[PDB]
Amino acid sequence: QALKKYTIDLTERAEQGKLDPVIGRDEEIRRTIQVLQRRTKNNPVLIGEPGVGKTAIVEGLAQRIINGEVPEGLKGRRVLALDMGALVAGAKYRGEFEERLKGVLNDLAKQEGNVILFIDALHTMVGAGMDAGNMLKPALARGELHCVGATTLDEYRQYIEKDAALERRFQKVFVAEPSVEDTIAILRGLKERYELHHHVQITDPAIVAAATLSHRYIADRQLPDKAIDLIDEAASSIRMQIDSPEELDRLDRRIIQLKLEQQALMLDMLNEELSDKERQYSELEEEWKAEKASLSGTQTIKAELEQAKIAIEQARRVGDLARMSELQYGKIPELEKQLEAATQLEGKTMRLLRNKVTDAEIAEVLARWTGIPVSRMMESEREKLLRMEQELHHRVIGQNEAVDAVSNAIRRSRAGLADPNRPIGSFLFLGPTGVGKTELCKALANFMFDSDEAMVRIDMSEFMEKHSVSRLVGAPPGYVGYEEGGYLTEAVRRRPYSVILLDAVEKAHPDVFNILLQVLDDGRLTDGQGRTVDFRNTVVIMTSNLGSDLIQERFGELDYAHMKELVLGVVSHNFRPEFINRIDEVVVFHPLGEQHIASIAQIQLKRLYKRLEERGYEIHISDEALKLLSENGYDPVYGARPLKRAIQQQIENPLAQQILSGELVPGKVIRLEVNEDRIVAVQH
Amino acid sequence: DLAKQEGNVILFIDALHTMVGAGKADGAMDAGNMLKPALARGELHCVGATTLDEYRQYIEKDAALE
Ligand SMILES: Nc1ncnc2c1ncn2[C@@H]1O[C@H](COP(=O)(O)OP(=O)(O)OP(O)(O)=S)[C@@H](O)[C@H]1O
Ligand SMILES: Nc1ncnc2c1ncn2[C@@H]1O[C@H](COP(=O)(O)OP(=O)(O)OP(O)(O)=S)[C@@H](O)[C@H]1O
Repeated sequence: QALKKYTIDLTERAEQGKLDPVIGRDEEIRRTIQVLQRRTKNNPVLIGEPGVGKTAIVEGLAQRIINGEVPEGLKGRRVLALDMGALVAGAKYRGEFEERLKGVLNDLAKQEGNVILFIDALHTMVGAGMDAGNMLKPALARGELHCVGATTLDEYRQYIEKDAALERRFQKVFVAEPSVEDTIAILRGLKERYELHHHVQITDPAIVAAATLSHRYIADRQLPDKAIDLIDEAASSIRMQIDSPEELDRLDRRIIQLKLEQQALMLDMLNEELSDKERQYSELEEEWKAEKASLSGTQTIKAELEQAKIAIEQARRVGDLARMSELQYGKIPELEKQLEAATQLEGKTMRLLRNKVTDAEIAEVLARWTGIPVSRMMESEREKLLRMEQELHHRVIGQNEAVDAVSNAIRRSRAGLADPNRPIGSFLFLGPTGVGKTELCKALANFMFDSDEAMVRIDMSEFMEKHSVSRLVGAPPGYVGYEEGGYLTEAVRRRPYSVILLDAVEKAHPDVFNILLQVLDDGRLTDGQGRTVDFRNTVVIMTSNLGSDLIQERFGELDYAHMKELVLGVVSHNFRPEFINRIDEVVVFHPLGEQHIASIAQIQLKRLYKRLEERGYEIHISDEALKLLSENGYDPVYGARPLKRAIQQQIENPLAQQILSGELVPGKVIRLEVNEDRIVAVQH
Repeated sequence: DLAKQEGNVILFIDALHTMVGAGKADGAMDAGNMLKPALARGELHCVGATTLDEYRQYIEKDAALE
């Protein structure tokens, strides 16, 4: 007829066990059971942030009607979830949709209030072509319909609160978003379910670490949805790593390599080596099959354990006498003890291993969701990270205080000791020009992301007027670029782990520094469209040169800390104490000596050799040429750039002059031997 | 016809940004309100292929399918 075609039951799917065990939520289940049992305004709608399981509340309502802990007025009801899909999908002719909706309402009236209708996404139903606003409002008025709604907080503002005559036939059953602890409980029930499904065993410290790390690092979505996502995705990872091994991959590639080599050689010895490696391959393959058979038997017996539990729940509802004692005291202790025998057998035989989900796989799925390096240290990465100063002294020579403070900050983030209310670090680099602020920050991005300018580099010398804050926040509502956010918040909400480099910060008007007060205090920055962005995982590096005369005047015969004190007073004269209180540590650079410039000359000549060698020419140098480049490139007030433009002149002008001249032959060695006063190439 | 395959078919939508609001008219279901149930229960194995700025424009304007 009508209530068979277009509606989907929940009480059948709560009876055949197809729905999930819904834990918690007894306050909101009780409030929905209240709102259903009134005389007017009888229809509730569930309104909450998207993800907290409004549909899960109604599925749990069906499970409590079946289990019968409801009051007597709703015992024996039927919950029919409504499908707009088929209803709209059949109506080719005019009025057929209203005919079908009228037929469904007549059969609802004929079922005489015994049916609780569940329309999820009610804002979809409100527009259907009168259509559905003017047709259910009779049954929404006279209390003969017991519709239950479920909608987002967003679409309840638009598609319902537009019209008050449809708005006040409903109730804001405001589903709260659960805290950490209720998320833990929900994950325990669904641990039971997903261990049935993905053939695994979820350790309970992985549940509490999944709850905490889902609350801390993902900030897009809403609990308890993200925690079930991390648990289910890590269980998927473990099922995949079981399903594949890698040792047999090495052995198969080795035996096919030696097989091709032996077939090419047909001294031998490789028949013997191939036979030994194929015996090793067959033994490991049989061990692989034995472990797969063991896990197969264990998960089939656990599935039979759950089928016994569903059958004993059938016996708890129905009430058979000997079936209760039979199922319980026969099936449960023997199956649980040979389950534990199979579990310790897998603890004996899993070598080749992992069939359980600890915290580490949760951390790996979290580090591949967002990008924050949460995971435990594989030893390539840990020895990579202990050599952090050794990784930065190949693109920054000198400047040890900087590399110390920076490497300290990165190490404090990767261990765990960081403060989750701040970014990792927030450095205010000072010092006169051409000593390596900007290349230190590019050295960080080259370490961390394996690319030089793969980082969010904001030029703070565009913000010389007050109205250009809005380039980085974005546009307030009802203006031009409101559809397109900022530049800072968008490119961080994409990739939460980056290095935001504020280029030469002292030029801007002080308002952008007020924006930075928000950022460096609490990692949040509400952009144009009214949403926060989690900056708790970046390294907001800000450069400057506010103490050039002071540092170039007194870095001699003054230690590091007192220099920091005196330049700290100078920056206090240029900034408000709000902003420089927020800073992690102002580190101070210093102008370069002669040997530092010699090393910089060596580095720049290395990249010049790189350029001309990928061109195809090969160049050696005399040490006297390097000494002339060191002596001409030295001056304090302009930093390490007179070295680069002296190199530019005294090599790149005559050398490019002669390479374009058709003179210098490819392949031969271009020797940069000095003249009496200059540097020139020769060819022999 | 994907339910009659029993999880055998990986459905590939290209331009997932397009799908939100495909058919919105006077009497419509918007094509996101017919895949929100089927995607909600995991019965469909859809694979999305969208841009990044099309993702800011089209899907995150609609959190229930985000
Ligand atoms: N308290 C809970 N107990 C058990 N499972 C829950 C709970 N909260 C959420 N879930 C699970 O979360 C998943 C989706 O929950 P839903 O409430 O259906 O999401 P939703 O409310 O439909 O969000 P939208 O905006 O409607 S898509 C299902 O797997 C539920 O079982
Ligand atoms: N300590 C250094 N080690 C290596 N290269 C350096 C060093 N200092 C400067 N350079 C070179 O000089 C350029 C970087 O100069 P920077 O010091 O970054 O200028 P800056 O730090 O922004 O100071 P200002 O604000 O520009 S005056 C690049 O070409 C580098 O190769």
